[PDB]
Amino acid sequence: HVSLARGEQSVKRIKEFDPGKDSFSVLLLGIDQARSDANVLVTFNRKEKTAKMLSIPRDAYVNIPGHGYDKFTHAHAYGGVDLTVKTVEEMLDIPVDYVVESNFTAFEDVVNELNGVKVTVKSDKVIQQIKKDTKGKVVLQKGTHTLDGEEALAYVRTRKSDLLRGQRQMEVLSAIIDKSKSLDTMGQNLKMNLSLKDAIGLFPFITSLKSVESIQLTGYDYEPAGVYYFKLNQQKLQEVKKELQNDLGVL
Ligand SMILES: [Cl-]
Repeated sequence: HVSLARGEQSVKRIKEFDPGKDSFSVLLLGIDQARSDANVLVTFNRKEKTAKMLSIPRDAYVNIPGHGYDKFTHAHAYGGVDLTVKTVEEMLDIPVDYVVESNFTAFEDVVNELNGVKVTVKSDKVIQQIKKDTKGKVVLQKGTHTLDGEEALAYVRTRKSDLLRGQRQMEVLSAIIDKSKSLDTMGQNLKMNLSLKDAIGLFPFITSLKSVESIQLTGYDYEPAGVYYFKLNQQKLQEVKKELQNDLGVL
């Protein structure tokens, strides 16, 4: 039961947060000192019953408070969950109400604890890269199949120096929600700033959204000195912030 050192509620919030029944956000972090490979923010509009997913690029060039501009991924390295939460709140200028961190092991247990997740594979390029990544232990086929954790894991790690990987992560995560609604878990290696009891209460809601939507931060390669960063498009960032603050109903 993690507790951000930032207190009872996000410092980004002006009014008092209802535990509770009003709009909120969740940061998912997957690791695998150390760096986060999965970086997905979800905002949940209560009144609308809608959700918005955003993957923060591993290499996004952002200010890490107390550390200067750097790759987004290093935040969790320099300061763990709390530093990363700060970085996201500073960068997106929204409250991050909940965070859940996990290694990809816990991830794999979840998937076939659910008896696999539905995923429609479409690309031979992808089938091949996984084939090679895994030295043939994992071999996907085209079309709609139910993957087990090993297969889902491999799908979610595959990577050509940027992200589309984030797109695969959001794809499987929404698949997990879907597969979960047709029935702790646990629920074991998840570290959250949430109690399981509280978590359980959010499930009904999370599990009956009227729609899910992905958003995307666009940008460009910035390689000052053979060090790779993804420079964010500032106009797109501002738009995204404005859309996020709305869902949350802040500002
Ligand atoms: Cl695919």
